[PDB]
Amino acid sequence: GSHMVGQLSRGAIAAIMQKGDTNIKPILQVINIRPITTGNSPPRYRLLMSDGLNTLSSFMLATQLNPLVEEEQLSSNCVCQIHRFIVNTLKDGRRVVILMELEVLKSAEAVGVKIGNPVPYNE
Ligand SMILES: Cc1cccc(NC(=O)c2sc(=S)n3c2[nH]c(=O)c2sccc23)c1C
Ligand SMILES: Cc1cccc(NC(=O)c2sc(=S)n3c2[nH]c(=O)c2sccc23)c1C
Repeated sequence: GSHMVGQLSRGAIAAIMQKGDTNIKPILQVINIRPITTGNSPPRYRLLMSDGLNTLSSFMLATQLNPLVEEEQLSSNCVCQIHRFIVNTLKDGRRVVILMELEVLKSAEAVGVKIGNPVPYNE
């Protein structure tokens, strides 16, 4: 209940990005989900996620998790626990976090709002 930001793994985004910590199972909130253009391939979803302290816009859902989005279990405001993820670095140096396994801990309807006031993580 109270102190809502205590529901989220504050500091997890920086740990994933600064340290590359991959054994953690962080609890994050979905801020927004959007499709990205893929031409002739199954849809891909990019997620803006929050750990309570920071937001990060470069999470990518593994396509095997697409049905969570299409059947609306995974939507803006929901709180989820990431169980398996990998970090990948692009040619230009940017990094993306691919979500492989996750569990929705609380529905968008049960949470209802963006938790706290996280700020964009830079790099
Ligand atoms: C839309 C879009 C736009 C630009 C690039 C890419 N793709 C990737 O950067 C890479 S690199 C790499 S190893 N994989 C992917 N993508 C994959 O899906 C799978 S599955 C098993 C491996 C990989 C995409 C998907
Ligand atoms: C849009 C977009 C843009 C840029 C990059 C990428 N993809 C990746 O960097 C990588 S690297 C890697 S190992 N995988 C992915 N993506 C995957 O989906 C899956 S599933 C099993 C492995 C992987 C994408 C998807």
